[PDB]
Amino acid sequence: NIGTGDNVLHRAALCGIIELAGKRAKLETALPNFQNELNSILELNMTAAEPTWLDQFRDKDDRSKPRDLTKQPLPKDTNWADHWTAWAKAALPLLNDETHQAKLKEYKLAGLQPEKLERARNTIRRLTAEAVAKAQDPTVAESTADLTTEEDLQKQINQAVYSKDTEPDDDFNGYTAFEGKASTNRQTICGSAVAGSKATNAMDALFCVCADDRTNGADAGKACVAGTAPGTGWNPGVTATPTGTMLQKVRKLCNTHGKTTLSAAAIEGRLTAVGNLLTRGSATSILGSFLATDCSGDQGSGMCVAYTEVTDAKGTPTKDIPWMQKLDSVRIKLQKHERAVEKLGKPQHDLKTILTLAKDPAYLQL
Amino acid sequence: NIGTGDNVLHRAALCGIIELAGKRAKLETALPNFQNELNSILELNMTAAEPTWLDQFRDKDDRSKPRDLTKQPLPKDTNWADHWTAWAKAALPLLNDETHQAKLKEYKLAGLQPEKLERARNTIRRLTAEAVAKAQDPTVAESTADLTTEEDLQKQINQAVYSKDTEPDDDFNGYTAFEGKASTNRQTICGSAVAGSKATNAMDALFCVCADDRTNGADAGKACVAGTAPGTGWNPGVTATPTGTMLQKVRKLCNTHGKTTLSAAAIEGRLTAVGNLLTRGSATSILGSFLATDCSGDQGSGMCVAYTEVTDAKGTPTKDIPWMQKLDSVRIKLQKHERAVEKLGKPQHDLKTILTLAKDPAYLQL
Amino acid sequence: NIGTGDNVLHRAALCGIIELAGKRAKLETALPNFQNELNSILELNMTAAEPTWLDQFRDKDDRSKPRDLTKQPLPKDTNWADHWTAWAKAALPLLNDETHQAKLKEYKLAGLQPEKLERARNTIRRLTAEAVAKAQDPTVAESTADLTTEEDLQKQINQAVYSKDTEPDDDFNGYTAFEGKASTNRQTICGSAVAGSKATNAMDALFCVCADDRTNGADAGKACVAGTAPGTGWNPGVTATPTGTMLQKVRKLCNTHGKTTLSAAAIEGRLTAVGNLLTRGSATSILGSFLATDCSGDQGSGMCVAYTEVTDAKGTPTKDIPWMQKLDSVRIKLQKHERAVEKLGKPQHDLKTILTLAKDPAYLQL
Ligand SMILES: *[C@@H]1O[C@H](CO)[C@@H](O[C@@H]2O[C@H](CO)[C@@H](O[C@@H]3O[C@H](CO[C@H]4O[C@H](CO)[C@@H](O)[C@H](O)[C@@H]4O)[C@@H](O)[C@H](O[C@H]4O[C@H](CO)[C@@H](O)[C@H](O)[C@@H]4O[C@H]4O[C@H](CO)[C@@H](O)[C@H](O)[C@@H]4O)[C@@H]3O)[C@H](O)[C@H]2NC(C)=O)[C@H](O)[C@H]1NC(C)=O
Ligand SMILES: *[C@@H]1O[C@H](CO)[C@@H](O[C@@H]2O[C@H](CO)[C@@H](O[C@@H]3O[C@H](CO[C@H]4O[C@H](CO)[C@@H](O)[C@H](O)[C@@H]4O)[C@@H](O)[C@H](O[C@H]4O[C@H](CO)[C@@H](O)[C@H](O)[C@@H]4O[C@H]4O[C@H](CO)[C@@H](O)[C@H](O)[C@@H]4O)[C@@H]3O)[C@H](O)[C@H]2NC(C)=O)[C@H](O)[C@H]1NC(C)=O
Ligand SMILES: *[C@@H]1O[C@H](CO)[C@@H](O[C@@H]2O[C@H](CO)[C@@H](O[C@@H]3O[C@H](CO[C@H]4O[C@H](CO)[C@@H](O)[C@H](O)[C@@H]4O)[C@@H](O)[C@H](O[C@H]4O[C@H](CO)[C@@H](O)[C@H](O)[C@@H]4O[C@H]4O[C@H](CO)[C@@H](O)[C@H](O)[C@@H]4O)[C@@H]3O)[C@H](O)[C@H]2NC(C)=O)[C@H](O)[C@H]1NC(C)=O
Ligand SMILES: *[C@H]1O[C@H](CO)[C@@H](O)[C@H](O)[C@H]1O
Ligand SMILES: *[C@H]1O[C@H](CO)[C@@H](O)[C@H](O)[C@H]1O
Ligand SMILES: *[C@H]1O[C@H](CO)[C@@H](O)[C@H](O)[C@H]1O
Repeated sequence: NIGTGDNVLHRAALCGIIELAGKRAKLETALPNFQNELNSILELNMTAAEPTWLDQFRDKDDRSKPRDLTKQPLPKDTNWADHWTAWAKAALPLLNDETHQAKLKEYKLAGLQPEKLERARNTIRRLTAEAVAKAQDPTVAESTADLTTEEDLQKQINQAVYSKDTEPDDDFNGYTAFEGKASTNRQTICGSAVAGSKATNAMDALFCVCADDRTNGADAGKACVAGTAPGTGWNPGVTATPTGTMLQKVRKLCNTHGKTTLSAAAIEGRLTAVGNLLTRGSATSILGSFLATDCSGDQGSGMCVAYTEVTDAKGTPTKDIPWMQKLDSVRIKLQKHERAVEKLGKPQHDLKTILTLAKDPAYLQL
Repeated sequence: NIGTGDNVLHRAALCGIIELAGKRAKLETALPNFQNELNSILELNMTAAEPTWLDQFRDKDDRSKPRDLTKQPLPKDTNWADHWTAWAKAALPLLNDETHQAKLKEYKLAGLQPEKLERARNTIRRLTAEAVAKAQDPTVAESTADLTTEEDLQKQINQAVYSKDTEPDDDFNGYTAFEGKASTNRQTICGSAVAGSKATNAMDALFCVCADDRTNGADAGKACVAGTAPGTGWNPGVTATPTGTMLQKVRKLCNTHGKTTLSAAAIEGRLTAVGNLLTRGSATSILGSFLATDCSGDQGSGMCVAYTEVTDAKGTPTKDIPWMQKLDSVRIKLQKHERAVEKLGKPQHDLKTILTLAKDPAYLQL
Repeated sequence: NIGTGDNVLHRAALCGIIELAGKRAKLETALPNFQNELNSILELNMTAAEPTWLDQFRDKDDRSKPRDLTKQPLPKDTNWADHWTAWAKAALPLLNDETHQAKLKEYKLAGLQPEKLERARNTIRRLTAEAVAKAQDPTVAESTADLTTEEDLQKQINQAVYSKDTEPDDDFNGYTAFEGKASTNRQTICGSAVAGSKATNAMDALFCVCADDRTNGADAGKACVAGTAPGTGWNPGVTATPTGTMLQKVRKLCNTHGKTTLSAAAIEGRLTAVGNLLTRGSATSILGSFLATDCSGDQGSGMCVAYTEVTDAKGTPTKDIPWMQKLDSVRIKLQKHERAVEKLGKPQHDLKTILTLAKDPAYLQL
């Protein structure tokens, strides 16, 4: 008969999912953001430019103000319209002569007399072109496109766990278990050797695996605990949908008190830990202790949840069980984010190198 | 006594191995293949070369055909024999004047008058040398040598699972369990507190852990299932070797219906999940539920497989249990492939950068 | 009642921790050490330098000996004191004329007449500055600072497992279980539904989960084994602290015979495998099979260890359970080491590229 602790294995696997939800899943990768360095190189290039070049960025009446493109259109016989936004950004602080002199000092160009500035300028223009080619590389934008957001990933995880964008509070306000489709009795709600459950997410699966009910507190209702049953008071033969208080008495078996470092490997391990616990039969697969007939919560029956989507003849969880597919999508997105973070560290180092060289007066003359 | 579901833990661990076999393990890493970019840079270098240089690649009678190295030997006083294959490859389409002009346009060199082409040529020759130095780096060939193939990895995984290069079909055609050495009774086949099993791979270990037999369908034979026993009909006291139909009734408990993304971490976790389930005793270690004496399939004995290779005094699975060592070899190969993929993305980005610069007419003049 | 094999799940999880200790955890990452290449580039730069430059590194009396900085101070009107150590290192072998000629040959500079050496020198000085900028990048020292040592990581792991810098020998010499605080009886030592254990590390937790004692050899004392109980002889109602012989009879259930490749993912998986096995109650969480009251080792009570630090209302193991926090610290340090190894492969490849170019006579003239 099913008794105390018989579902500890399954509880652990499902809580490894639950604990990811809320805002607890964290992208601690940070990001290689090299825009600061690129902007500095472009500003250094403008600072070293011939004064008639910086003069193109000035208003013809107030030389301290930026050129307006209606008042002074960019000549059609140039490619200046393709490059103006970045040029004007680099020029804007330099329109102030005192700021231009301050930047000349910041970039180690203020000791240069005209012919020596001309020489350095050639090297700076070359380094600047190389910086743009490295940082504007379509592959850089490719990696940047594969960068995910903690908010987006957290939303998808809460969809897998709760079918909501956010984790329900401790009263489960706004949440209805089994999407309002619970009926009849525990075995109808949780499934059997022939029928699937009414669960659509990981939380409600955990509830079927771990909740006690009115009839099994002395025996099977202790399957996920030690000494004392959860005490849900669930009476599904009379009132099929458990209340929020009931759900929380099961969720509190899981660690909602810490954080998890999001990595594809971590998600993969957690999904496999559930997926291979599914006991594949002819018509359903069962998660949880099962002895006979159905997941009715009786000690001679089962404390479990059943799925028709995978059996001993078909189906993989990450494709065919919706909540698990949703979580596998997070693993996929994380793998791409991880590859992008690695790739983007290269232009970051390269831009730092170029800025070091561009600020080295001896190299520029060389 | 051993009964329904008592081996779910062990089944899950072993199915995490089985599911890797067949063609289901996938190298989704793809590869940084930068040959296209290197070839383009070399062709651009040849396109910009002085016409007497491209003329070295022509047949002396038909200037549209490539030079034959018997007819017109490469002068011994040059190093041209060290470089000819790559040069001739770059020159071949350019021997056609219309194609040479088309390539001049493709690479943004067709607007250049002779003295301006000479200037650009100097920069192109420098960028081309840098491209070769980055992409021919012995460390690039080092990483390329550490690139593995999905086919090779899949073969090794099937060796660990089945002792075959490929996964047996659903009738297990061509396969003999226990390599033909099964004899006597279940406990001789599967092992005991004193003797190791006759299994040599992961499939036949799973069979010992999970198969029902003629004597235990009502009790221990349900150790890996829910309601209904596998129904192998195995009668090892009479006919020791199980048939292919019998083997499949156990393999279908595992997910052979999806795919797994090959990573060293994923293999490592799956091996550890088996290895630390081995219950280490004085003379053998046991995988599966064991109560007394041996792995005979009796509910008072064990549903299990035994190994002499590791005990409470010696042995690590990834070195001393052959099937597990074979799988650990895949983890090792995957770790190197992963490091190589990371390293090779650097020359890929660098070559894209160089091609961007080489096609920028303003940079070339700079 | 708790009987044979009921704690195999928990044993496996805890042995996945124990097996990391000793010297068995291995940083097989190796390291990108590019100092050899940087030193060679700096020596090549000095080899190609004008002879009056190399003469600055000579003693004024014995031209074969290095300049002494008291005898011949570095002029205050230069920045030579900022660069001398690396310059003198590059110059030292070259003070010997025969060695200078040998290095000229090694670096492919010995065929160069004076005007051709002048041309090559310009390129070498430029490549050398680029090498320093790439390898002296503050981000390189940042990554190098995030490089961990196998010795440091191994020490922290032994602290989590044993509260010692090193793994106790097979007699547990120098080690006292429960830090000398064991008293009264097994349930006082190991904890209950209301009180935490006296364990302070992972080894002593494993002992509470897996040791037999004088009263349970026929039943609960077989929870972590197959046929034969560990045979500790522990009599905690009389002598509370187990002896070293007793401890070893439990540790030998774990794999202390192999090695583990240190990775953050591997540590993360092993911690989660323990943490989510903790059965969270109102006042304690329990690791191990528990039926009633306490972890007394009785078959009707529990074979387990209890923690007050996490419950169904608070606490995450990697922050609030000291031994687990200590191991989580290793995961954190490993993640940074892994990111640093990846980042540092970039300057390594770049320096190899530069050395290839600097040794290419045709490129230098270009
Ligand atoms: C770092 O800082 C440097 C400055 O130090 C900055 O350099 C500037 O780069 C831009 C972009 O490369 C240069 O833009 C060119 O500007 C010339 C000059 O235009 C003025 O003068 C002409 C002649 O008197 C006037 O006609 C014109 O109205 C302007 O007043 C333009 O002539 C260039 O346009 C031609 O080339 C483009 C390609 O680059 C074509 O797209 C365009 O259609 C033009 O081509 C036509 O003329 C060609 C003649 O040879 C002909 O071959 C074509 O077929 C076609 O008919 C171009 O816009 C600008 O001069 C640079 N500034 C200086 C002072 O040198 C860098 O941009 C900066 N780096 C970064 C990364 O920001
Ligand atoms: C990008 O595109 C460029 C072209 O724009 C291309 O450049 C070519 O590079 C190759 C390889 O560096 C150059 O090859 C050299 O060719 C000369 C010329 O040979 C002809 O003319 C001589 C003189 O009349 C004849 O004797 C000869 O038979 C040929 O007709 C050779 O002289 C060079 O060989 C010497 O140097 C080699 C080292 O590079 C030695 O290995 C070789 O033994 C030779 O050395 C001898 O002479 C030296 C004299 O100084 C002496 O010092 C040595 O001790 C020894 O006695 C060499 O083969 C070729 O000229 C370039 N082409 C042009 C038009 O400039 C790039 O290769 C391409 N980039 C890439 C990456 O593909
Ligand atoms: C690869 O190999 C090359 C050699 O091939 C090597 O190059 C050497 O680099 C160093 C560092 O850049 C150069 O150091 C400079 O040396 C000059 C020369 O000093 C002598 O001669 C002067 C004049 O007769 C004497 O006064 C002096 O006592 C020495 O005898 C110094 O003048 C330089 O110092 C000035 O510039 C520094 C900035 O680099 C300032 O920090 C310093 O205060 C000095 O500035 C003063 O003078 C300036 C005059 O223009 C003025 O503008 C300032 O405001 C200030 O008043 C400097 O120390 C050395 O010359 C190079 N060697 C050669 C032969 O060219 C590379 O270092 C090597 N690469 C690597 C990576 O190792
Ligand atoms: C589960 O199985 C038991 C035993 O057959 C049965 O009594 C229950 O009614 C069923 O739900
Ligand atoms: C396994 O153990 C049981 C109980 O001792 C025994 O009856 C069987 O014969 C043996 O194979
Ligand atoms: C553990 O629980 C059993 C059953 O109530 C009790 O008999 C023991 O004394 C206790 O330690």
